[PDB]
Amino acid sequence: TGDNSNVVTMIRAGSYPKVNPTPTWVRAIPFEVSVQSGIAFKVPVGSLFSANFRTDSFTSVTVMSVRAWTQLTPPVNEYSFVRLKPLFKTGDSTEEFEGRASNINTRASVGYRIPTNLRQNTVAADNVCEVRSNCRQVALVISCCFN
Amino acid sequence: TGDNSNVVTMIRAGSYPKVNPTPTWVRAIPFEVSVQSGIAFKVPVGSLFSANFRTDSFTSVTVMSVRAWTQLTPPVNEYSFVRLKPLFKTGDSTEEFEGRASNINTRASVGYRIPTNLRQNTVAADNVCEVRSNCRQVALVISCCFN
Amino acid sequence: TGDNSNVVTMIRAGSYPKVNPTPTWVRAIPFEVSVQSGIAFKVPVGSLFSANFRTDSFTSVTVMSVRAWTQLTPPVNEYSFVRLKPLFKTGDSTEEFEGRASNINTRASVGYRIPTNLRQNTVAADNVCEVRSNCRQVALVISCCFN
Amino acid sequence: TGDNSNVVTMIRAGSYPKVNPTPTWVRAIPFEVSVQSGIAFKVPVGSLFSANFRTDSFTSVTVMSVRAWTQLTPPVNEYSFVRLKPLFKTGDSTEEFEGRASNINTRASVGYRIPTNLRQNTVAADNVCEVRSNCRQVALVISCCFN
Amino acid sequence: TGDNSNVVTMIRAGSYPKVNPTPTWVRAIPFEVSVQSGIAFKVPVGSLFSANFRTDSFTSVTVMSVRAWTQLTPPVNEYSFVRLKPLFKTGDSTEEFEGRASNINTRASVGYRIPTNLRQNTVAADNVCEVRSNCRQVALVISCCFN
Amino acid sequence: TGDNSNVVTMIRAGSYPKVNPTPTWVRAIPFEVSVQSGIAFKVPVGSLFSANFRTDSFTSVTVMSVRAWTQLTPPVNEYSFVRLKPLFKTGDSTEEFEGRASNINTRASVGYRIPTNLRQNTVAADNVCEVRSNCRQVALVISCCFN
Amino acid sequence: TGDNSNVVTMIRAGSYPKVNPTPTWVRAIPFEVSVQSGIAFKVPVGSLFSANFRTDSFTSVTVMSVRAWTQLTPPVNEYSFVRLKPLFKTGDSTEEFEGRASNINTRASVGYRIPTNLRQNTVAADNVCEVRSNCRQVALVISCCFN
RNA sequence: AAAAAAAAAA
RNA sequence: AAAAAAAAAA
RNA sequence: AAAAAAAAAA
RNA sequence: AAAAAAAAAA
RNA sequence: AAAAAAAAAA
RNA sequence: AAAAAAAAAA
RNA sequence: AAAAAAAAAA
RNA sequence: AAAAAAAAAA
RNA sequence: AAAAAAAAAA
RNA sequence: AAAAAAAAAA
RNA sequence: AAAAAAAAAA
RNA sequence: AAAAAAAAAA
RNA sequence: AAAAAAAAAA
RNA sequence: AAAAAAAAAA
Repeated sequence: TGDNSNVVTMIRAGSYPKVNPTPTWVRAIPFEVSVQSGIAFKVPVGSLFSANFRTDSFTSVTVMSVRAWTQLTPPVNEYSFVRLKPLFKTGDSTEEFEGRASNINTRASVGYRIPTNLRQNTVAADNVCEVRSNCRQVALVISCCFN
Repeated sequence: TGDNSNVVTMIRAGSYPKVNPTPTWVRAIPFEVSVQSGIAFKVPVGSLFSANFRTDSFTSVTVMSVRAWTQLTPPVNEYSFVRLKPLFKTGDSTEEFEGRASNINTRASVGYRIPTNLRQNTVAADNVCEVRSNCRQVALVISCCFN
Repeated sequence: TGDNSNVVTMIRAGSYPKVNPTPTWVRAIPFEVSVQSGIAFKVPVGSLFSANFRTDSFTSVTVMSVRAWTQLTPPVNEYSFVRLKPLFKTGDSTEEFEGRASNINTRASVGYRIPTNLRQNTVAADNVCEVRSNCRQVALVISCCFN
Repeated sequence: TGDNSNVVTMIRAGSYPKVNPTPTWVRAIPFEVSVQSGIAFKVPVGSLFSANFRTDSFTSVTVMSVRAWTQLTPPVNEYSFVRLKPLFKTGDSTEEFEGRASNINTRASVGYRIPTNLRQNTVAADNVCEVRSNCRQVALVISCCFN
Repeated sequence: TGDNSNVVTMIRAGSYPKVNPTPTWVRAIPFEVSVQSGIAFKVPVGSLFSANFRTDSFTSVTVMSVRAWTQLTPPVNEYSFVRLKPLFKTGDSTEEFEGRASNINTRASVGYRIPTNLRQNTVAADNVCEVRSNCRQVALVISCCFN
Repeated sequence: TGDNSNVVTMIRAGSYPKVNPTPTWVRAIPFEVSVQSGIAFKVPVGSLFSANFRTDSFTSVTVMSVRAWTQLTPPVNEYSFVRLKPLFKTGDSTEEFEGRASNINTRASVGYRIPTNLRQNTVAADNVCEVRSNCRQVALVISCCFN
Repeated sequence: TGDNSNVVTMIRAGSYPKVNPTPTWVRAIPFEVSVQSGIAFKVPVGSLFSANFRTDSFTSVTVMSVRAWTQLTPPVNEYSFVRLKPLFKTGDSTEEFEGRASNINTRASVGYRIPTNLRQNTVAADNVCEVRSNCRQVALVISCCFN
């Protein structure tokens, strides 16, 4: 009931309720991946299941959106860039969403949203997307629903 | 943005956001304890941290309310009863909140709410409350905030 | 139902209700302490648990406010004064709330309120506050919640 | 003053107030009595004064209402029943308020209210009412004012 | 009364008021801590009591919020980052609030607020939080109430 | 943000703010001075800087108002009286604000306000005012701004 | 013109104005007189002209009202009293306005107002009123217009 | 707030 | 009147 | 309620 | 009329 | 009151 | 929100 | 827009 | 603007 | 503010 | 007209 | 009409 | 709330 | 519907 | 919501 109350008070409990010891969880997971120049890196869904994110008890996840930022400085004379290519078990996309920095000292960023019709579960062996960048590390923040 | 959209679309990401790989979680945890006749059982807070509830990564928890139900049938000729005595590190209470069944085939239940001023963190070695019952098992559902 | 009724009437009782034989109690407890000149006296919480106040069955108490009055006359030529320094298990305060009389024949008084965030339980061995006065006895009235 | 305040604040206390170290207390007292078949049991008021209810410091009580429930199962083939006959020092009543269960596995219950004109004090040696039941134990919940 | 008045004017003083020579004080305290790479640094509450902040007369403090900024440049090729893990005497948290810079020449920052239920006093020997950063110095600004 | 919140939450800190480790402080300082019969006592500003008031870190103060009360009983047959003469570095005043008691057992009191045009800083060697009284001690409460 | 202005500004003065180096002054003059038991004391107007009141440059005064208070304690067992009999150069009054204390430790007081038709000037040799009291000193506060 | 004395004003 | 603790209610 | 000092905010 | 200083007031 | 120059501001 | 290209509609 | 300093005005 | 701490008020 | 996941409610 | 994809905008 | 005791009710 | 029985009423 | 935790937004 | 007991208040 909120408060103003300074002592323990009785709750008039009823019948035993429906319960669930292992619920779902909506999250924004931050992690980094190492990228090599001119080579696409396939980001594994397995990266989302870890004690470091309190998610090692889940075996599936529904990804809703993916955002990426360059995480280290770009090569001399260049502006940072990052590209994302969505991957799906039913058929990979060929879109190459790209963000470029406008100040050499700033991160490049881009993201993409997955439509409802493509929001099925993915497991550790599946891949989320392909990342390309002129920077050696890319930081991702993935919005998803663990279940 | 919701949908009607059937394909992946670009998100115009900005600067890197504030992140947290290990967030807090509000939960209703269900577990059972074995009770002996005429003896109070002290419920340990440690029972709330377990891979069975996806909470083994937490070391502290703020308890908000406790509800209890008898979980096995009572002795012959009796109606089930359950009593709860709140325990606190700064000083134990002597209240004995009690619920009794009105049908011998039904569970007895009772609960108590912890006021805001007493909502500090508790760790595995601390106890939540004392349970007394004429039934050999009591089912608890604890509402709490893992942090 | 109040009355106008002059005879016993039936109550159509239902199921057995939630009960508690040992409830909480909000009180204003009056007691006196002996004080020596130039020496602070630490007021023990144990003073609040006594058959003299019908509170010997409690082992914890949540203090909400403390008010103090000088209880004997001050030394010749002086006006009475009383100072209160709040004490807390998590860290003592250094505030010295003080009241002085404006008529030599009148009591000096002062009090302090404990904020919600500091209203945790205290037990017999804990201290409430430090009292200083030029009078040999101080009368305290403590508002608290026994639980 | 409630709060939002996170520190101790001064109270501008006035004159010494009217006090009372031993106040009255309005309560709902739960206790059980053993009953034999076909014999009325006179419930003593003395049962209300006990350290088990935090009321051993009182010597008088004003009873406002009495509710009773069967507390053990009835004899084979029967439905539980409980009857209450009000007793008063100025003259006993002959009313036999009765409740019967409609499911053999459920408690029978009934109660009666004492009108204002009959609410005088009672002491340990006085009796509250007579209880009759086909069950060996009856649970009573008495609403009263200890003074 | 404000003014327009150019000379001293009389105040019709009444009775001696309630006084307090040592009041509480709400403050925003700025200080820096040295951090080593890959090692968490526990920030002591003792850092808040110092003649440099006019707070050496206090022995307790209630912390309300903590904000941190990187104070020196990050290692070559990296963007600054700072993480804060709240610590509490009743149980430490495992949250790792983190801020990262989006321009290599800019400070990274993050903060956290302590809820009312966890705002108890802390003393010199207690710790406020754990700080982690890729920068050798972190600047903190702590909002608190000295008492 | 106030609350209802029971756990630590993230603050999205921005740029490093303007800070000040040694702020100003508005206060009401209570202290006593010894006075001899028929002799004026010059109250030094130095009395306001002391660890006893948490103000030993300040070297200047702007006085806003001065109130004085007799602090010991007057000579036999007399009513207490107190006079205040304002002093200023740019030129002393010759006003003698005076308060007299109307009951021999009560304190005499008077005060004066300093206008805005005369509110400049004063240091330890400066004097605030001259006090005269038939009582051996005078209690002053000075409202000022330490800076 | 008041201000907000921080520098000296020009005043466009006109013709030389009407001036007066020695103006009138409305005042409340406080002074004490010694009284003997059972003897009336005639208060001289000359008492109002003194360097102690900044009025030694005046030779006349128009008295508007006279208030008197006992200034020392009364004889043992008695309550203080003070009587005032108005005196006038055109004819003395026989009214004996009297005030008595209702607490032995408190001053007795009374006053009288002079009507417009009797407000002519008085000089040093004239008397204001006759004072009678059981106290050895009487304090007067006279409202007048020096001219 | 209203008045009177000294000062000030569009 | 508004709150909190105990009791009571259509 | 209005102000000032310290803190906080959409 | 509005202000400030001294005085006065229901 | 309206303007211009210097200063100041939510 | 308004437009244009591809798709869709009562 | 409001203020202050210098200038200007029916 | 709203709050809290210190100060101030008809 | 509106939504979804976990918690809470008259 | 309303939607979705690509483009455009104060 | 309003109340109290016994009975009755959508 | 409406009724009936016993009681009560301006 | 209102709240709190995680996520999302013009 | 209304009451009573304990506590609190402009």
